[PDB]
Amino acid sequence: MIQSQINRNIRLDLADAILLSKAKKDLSFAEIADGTGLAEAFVTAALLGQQALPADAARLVGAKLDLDEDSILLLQMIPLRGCIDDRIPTDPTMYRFYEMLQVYGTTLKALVHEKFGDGIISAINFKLDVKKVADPEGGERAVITLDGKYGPTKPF
Amino acid sequence: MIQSQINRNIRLDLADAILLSKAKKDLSFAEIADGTGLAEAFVTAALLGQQALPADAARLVGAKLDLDEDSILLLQMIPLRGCIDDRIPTDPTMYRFYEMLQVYGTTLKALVHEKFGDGIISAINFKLDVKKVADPEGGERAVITLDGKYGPTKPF
Amino acid sequence: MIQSQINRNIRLDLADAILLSKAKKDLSFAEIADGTGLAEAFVTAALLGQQALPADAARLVGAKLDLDEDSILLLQMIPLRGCIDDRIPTDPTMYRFYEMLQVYGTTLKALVHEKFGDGIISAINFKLDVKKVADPEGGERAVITLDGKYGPTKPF
Amino acid sequence: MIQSQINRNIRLDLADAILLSKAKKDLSFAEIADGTGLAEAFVTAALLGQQALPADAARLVGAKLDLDEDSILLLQMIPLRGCIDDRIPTDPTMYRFYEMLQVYGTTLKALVHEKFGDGIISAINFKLDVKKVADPEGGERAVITLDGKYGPTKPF
Amino acid sequence: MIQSQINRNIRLDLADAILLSKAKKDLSFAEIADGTGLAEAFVTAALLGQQALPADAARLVGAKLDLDEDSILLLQMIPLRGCIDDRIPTDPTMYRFYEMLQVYGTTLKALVHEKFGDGIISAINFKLDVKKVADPEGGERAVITLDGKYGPTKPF
Amino acid sequence: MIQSQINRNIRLDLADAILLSKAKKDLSFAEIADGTGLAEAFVTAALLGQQALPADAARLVGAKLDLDEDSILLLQMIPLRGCIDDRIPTDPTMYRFYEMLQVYGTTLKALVHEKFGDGIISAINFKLDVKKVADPEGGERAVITLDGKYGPTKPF
Amino acid sequence: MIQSQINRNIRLDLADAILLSKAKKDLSFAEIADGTGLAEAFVTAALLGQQALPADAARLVGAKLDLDEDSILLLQMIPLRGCIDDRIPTDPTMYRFYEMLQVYGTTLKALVHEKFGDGIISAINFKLDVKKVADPEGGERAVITLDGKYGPTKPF
Amino acid sequence: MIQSQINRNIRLDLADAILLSKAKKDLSFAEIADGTGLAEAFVTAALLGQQALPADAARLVGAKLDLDEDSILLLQMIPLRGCIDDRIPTDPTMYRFYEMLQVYGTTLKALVHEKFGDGIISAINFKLDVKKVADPEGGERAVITLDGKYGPTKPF
Amino acid sequence: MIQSQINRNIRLDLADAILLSKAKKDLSFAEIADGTGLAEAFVTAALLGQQALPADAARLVGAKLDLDEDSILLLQMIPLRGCIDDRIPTDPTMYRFYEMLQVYGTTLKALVHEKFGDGIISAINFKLDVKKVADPEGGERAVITLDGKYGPTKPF
Amino acid sequence: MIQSQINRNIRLDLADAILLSKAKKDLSFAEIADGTGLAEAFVTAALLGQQALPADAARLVGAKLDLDEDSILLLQMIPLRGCIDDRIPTDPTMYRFYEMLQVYGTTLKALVHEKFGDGIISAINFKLDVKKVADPEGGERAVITLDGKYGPTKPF
Ligand SMILES: [Cl-]
Ligand SMILES: [Cl-]
Ligand SMILES: [Cl-]
Ligand SMILES: [Cl-]
Ligand SMILES: [Cl-]
Ligand SMILES: [Cl-]
Ligand SMILES: [Cl-]
Ligand SMILES: [Cl-]
Ligand SMILES: [Cl-]
Ligand SMILES: [Cl-]
Repeated sequence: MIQSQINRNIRLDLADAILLSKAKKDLSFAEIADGTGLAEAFVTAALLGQQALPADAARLVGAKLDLDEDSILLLQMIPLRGCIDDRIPTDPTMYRFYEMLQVYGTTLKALVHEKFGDGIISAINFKLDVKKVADPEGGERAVITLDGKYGPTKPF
Repeated sequence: MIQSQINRNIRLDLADAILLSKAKKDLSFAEIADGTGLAEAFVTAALLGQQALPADAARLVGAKLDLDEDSILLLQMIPLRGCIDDRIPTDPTMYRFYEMLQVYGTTLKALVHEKFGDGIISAINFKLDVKKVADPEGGERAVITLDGKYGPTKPF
Repeated sequence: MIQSQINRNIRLDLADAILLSKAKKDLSFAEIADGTGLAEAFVTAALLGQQALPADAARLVGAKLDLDEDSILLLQMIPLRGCIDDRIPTDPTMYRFYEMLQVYGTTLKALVHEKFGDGIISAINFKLDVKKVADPEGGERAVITLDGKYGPTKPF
Repeated sequence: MIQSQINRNIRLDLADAILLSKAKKDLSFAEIADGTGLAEAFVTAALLGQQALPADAARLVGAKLDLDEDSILLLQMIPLRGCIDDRIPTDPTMYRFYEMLQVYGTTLKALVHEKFGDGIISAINFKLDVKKVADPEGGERAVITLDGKYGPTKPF
Repeated sequence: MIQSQINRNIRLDLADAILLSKAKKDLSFAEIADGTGLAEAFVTAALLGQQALPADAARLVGAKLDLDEDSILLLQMIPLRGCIDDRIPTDPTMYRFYEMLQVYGTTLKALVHEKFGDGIISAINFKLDVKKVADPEGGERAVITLDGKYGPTKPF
Repeated sequence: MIQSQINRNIRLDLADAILLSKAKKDLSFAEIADGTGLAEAFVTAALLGQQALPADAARLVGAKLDLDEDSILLLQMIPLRGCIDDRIPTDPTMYRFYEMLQVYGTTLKALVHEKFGDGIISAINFKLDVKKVADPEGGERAVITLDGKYGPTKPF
Repeated sequence: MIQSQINRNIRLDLADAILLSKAKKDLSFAEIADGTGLAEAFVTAALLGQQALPADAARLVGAKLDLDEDSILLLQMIPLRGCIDDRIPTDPTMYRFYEMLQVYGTTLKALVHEKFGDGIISAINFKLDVKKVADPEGGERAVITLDGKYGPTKPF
Repeated sequence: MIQSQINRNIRLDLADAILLSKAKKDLSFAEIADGTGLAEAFVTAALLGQQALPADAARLVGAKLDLDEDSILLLQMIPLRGCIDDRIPTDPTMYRFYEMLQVYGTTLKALVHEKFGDGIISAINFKLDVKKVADPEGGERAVITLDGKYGPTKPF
Repeated sequence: MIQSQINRNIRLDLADAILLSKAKKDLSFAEIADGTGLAEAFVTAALLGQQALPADAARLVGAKLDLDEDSILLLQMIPLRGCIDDRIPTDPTMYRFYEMLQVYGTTLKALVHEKFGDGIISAINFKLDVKKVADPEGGERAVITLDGKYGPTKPF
Repeated sequence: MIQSQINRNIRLDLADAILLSKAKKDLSFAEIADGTGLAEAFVTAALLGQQALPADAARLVGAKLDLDEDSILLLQMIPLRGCIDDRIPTDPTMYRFYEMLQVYGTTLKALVHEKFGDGIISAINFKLDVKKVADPEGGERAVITLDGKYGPTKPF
């Protein structure tokens, strides 16, 4: 039977324990996700309390991190999502993505409406990936792809 | 000589005027950016108060929209950026992008650090584009590409 | 060509002007929406700045309320949605619906996950209606039906 | 003698404990409420700290979830209601209901006034239900009924 | 036909105009409410944007204050209630009532549950009045009576 | 020697403990206050962290509730007052009193100035009481009397 | 007949107008208050919208500043007090007084309780004054005296 | 070597421990400060986490309160100052001082500039004291003296 | 006679007008400050509403910018300082300096106390300068000097 | 393999423990950084939760402060940066730096754009240092150098 959470702190506290174990074993997120059949971004989000893992995935990652049974079960719960402590991130790495919204948010709105119509780009029927690409002028770039279904707003 | 703003309302007010003229002319953002030599997302952001236009681009969009001289000059000013009224968007279209951050912000941090290192993905050495694609299951998807330079944090 | 707004105040100001005209004409929302082929709740939301009217509906309500042509154009624009002044309503009538959320919000979450699965009930592929019904104890009850598409959360 | 709470955290902590036990026993809200005589939405709210259970109902769910005596007594206290952590939900599932208020809040006010009069729809003399119905276009919809008593404001 | 407002500023701007007129004419709230058949507290609230006046009363006070026809019509509209600028009053006079709530809010909850039961004391089926009474130790006291209908929580 | 607190959580945690004991003993606030020689509203406020009890009163209620010595001492400390978790109550019962302020706050100010003059109605030289009265139309009413000293504001 | 305000902006706009006139006439606050029979701090507070001037005082300062009749009448209105734009001052001069509260707030509470008892120091039965004193170490000191009536909190 | 704090909770937790000890020993702030060679307002602020004590004073109050060695050392650390829980005090005694700023803040600014010049009155080169005096009308008054260095603005 | 402001909006509106003039005349801040005797950062801050100009400087910049006489007088007013619209900047340029505080704020505190002692570094007895320096790795660096007086916190 | 944090409280709690050990040992930040090969400002930031230490430095400081192995590993984790408790500092020492931004933020933006162009001064490719100098008038000044890479905003 599906199970769900109502207070994010239980899974965020689990996330912290996970991260300590991960550090102690010197694991990467890529290796934790290996063997689950699920994308790195998805599995990582689950560990960090933002997604639910299927039972087999939860058992796999649970073994890798030496998690107790309650933790493995907690990983299967539908989370109370929301990773940002207090609405606006303080962390520079997280903050840049918020800044992308402060600069381009209305442009995204305008261009969504022009290209698709009234409605939204989904954050649920949605996937994300992060790719590293050499910058021709020197150094490295992140190409982050947000891929969401268009959901139209129609009269009724 | 470069000129900058300190109060977003001057350029946001201009944005409203631009949008009224745009609607009265039945123009698209694509048509407006055509011929400027600049990406639709960049020109649109400028119109909306979030970027500066080079003088030739400002004159051209100003011709297409019948803008007065002060307005064409204002478009060339470096803006006081920040498109969101009060930190968290109320508009569903804009809000979904903020929700992507509430769900995946910590995952983005974790994967940026694993793939690149301690530091940030730049919102300044940065570009974005919105592409409409088919959903294999039916309907349409937005593929929004965020492309930013990795800026490392190294000890001193 | 589709036209969108980025500052809610343009359409909220129009809403105030529409309400003054409506009051002067002693009109109801039911009669305004009559003949548009659209639901009362949708046409009302549009007048109040929260939905876009198709051109024919816009012209029709425009005639009923003696609106100028800038106003009839504005009603066709995709809004910058968000009717609540500052996050939490002050108005008792509006506040009670927010109280429903403070009391039953987590129960809605819990029951949605149990009955449907991980995911959301859409606010976009969505309709609502308000019905007045006798209370068996005397007085009257409102039966407000929220009817939203189940959007499943699917793992990638 | 009736007993009441003043700090939501006591019951919200109990809720988390109840959810862990529920998950360990692989129980549904439907099953837990069965035998209480009370609607699934009401019993669920109680478990989640938002309603009081009568003594016999408290004892029944207590036995089902292996709760201790203090916990069974706490479930009978009139709660300090308010399930939302910090005014605006972060969770996408809960957020959609808040968005419904950002879009339709003023429409609900207007239509309540037109259909009933000056006053409010109650969240306290109130019932909620969640039904799943097939969507004719494919997939599923939630039909959520908010049924509240109309309370008029009349002059004095 | 009933008419309603959605933006408090229209009626609050009217209130300021009413106050200037009232001051120019050196009138009291008592005098203004005389002849309306309505309590001084109710009429005063209406003038200040927090209640609607019936047509006859609107015309009466309108004549007293030399108000125009749009103003008299606006007083008849069901307001978007909420008199406090930004949630917590700054004015010492208004603040003391807020402080009463900070000191006795939980006591009021507890005693209401004890004396009446689970539910609320209505702010809608509600009257209030302000009386001046001599203080036996010297000076004067305000006896402010809040008189609301007990609305019991209805299980389901 | 008088003793005061600076951190509300200490007395609020005690309040939670008092309420558990109270519920275990199935006691009323009326009976707890019996024999203290003090008003139910004052004693209740003390238990809930918002007033200090005189030593004899503290010992009396402490005996009734089986409190330890640290607790009986804490009840005598002048509290760091403020019962509302985060400025605006979430609980419906408490919220109604806040709504009274949102609706009538400026009316209270206006009538206080008219009936008394410039200044305030005291929250300190102050008493309140809650009375249950039959409603002639059926059910019950709460008559809550706020009784405050007028403190004038005069030039210096 | 006493007259009162409910929106601070009316008197704060007047204040700005007063300050412009004052600057154009190169007047001091000391001189504006001379002949009024009222303290400099009181009259200044009134000009700045935080106190009300008696009629004679209003006419006197109004002639000095060349104010119109509506402005002189406004100065006589009981204000909606609250000079700080958004709770915490941004201005360094004003901020220091807020910092004094952040550093010594709990100390003031503690010493007030020790020296006087439970209750408050009045901000209404209150005066203040600002004196310049030479610092023996060089420069100048401000000696700002807050002088308020003790208001005891007693059991009832 | 000087030692400093970065999280106020360490010293505020210590403050609570100090106040419990102080209550158990029935001590006054005056008595605690006696023999330290420091003003009671300074010592009290240190106990409450808002100032640092020199070693000899720290050991002396530590003896009077039976504090352990880590606690005596903590008292010598430069604090992370800020006594107010969440910017605006809820406690009536503390709130009154905030209200003095809401009523007189702009007056203080204006009179500081007129009597001293552009700049600030220091909250650092600063002392304060609380004196109890007789009110000539009956009762008692607090004379609270804020004594700060004038810091002129330095053009460059 | 010294003159001061209480509402930042008066000088910020002047700042916007200044910036339009400056743009139209294609002037730099460097050149506007030339001949005033005041540092570019000081004169710029004045134009932007954060410092006062002496009369000669106000006349000089006034002539350069074609300002009217009221504007020239307003520049001499002691401002109500605070350039950030709503506490946390939205503009990326401004935000980076806030981020420096988010990352290094506690380090600055710690190293100020170790190097100087208990106290503060002044923003009032203060100078600022910005210098462009070649980056040896390519590009340019800003070397920004904050030079403030150390104000010790000593016991009393 | 790099390891990162998502909850600042883990490293901030470690910082508090570090500071206690540092006080007990009577150590300076200068001493602690000695022999790391890293600047005092960088190592201090690390201890305080705002930077990561390389493994060798982590072991060196860990030895000096008697930290356990989990603590030494924690210091090597990439932090969730953000040292300010709630956006605006309460601590006077920290606050002055925020006040530098309230006074000069818009000036910094303006001069950055004039001297460098559209874009930012980096908080990442960044360093800072704090220097103590004599003040010519007596006392001491802090010269704090911010040194950041210019990151241009260019069209695409
Ligand atoms: Cl990825
Ligand atoms: Cl694009
Ligand atoms: Cl409907
Ligand atoms: Cl249901
Ligand atoms: Cl009355
Ligand atoms: Cl009572
Ligand atoms: Cl004075
Ligand atoms: Cl003292
Ligand atoms: Cl410079
Ligand atoms: Cl340094």
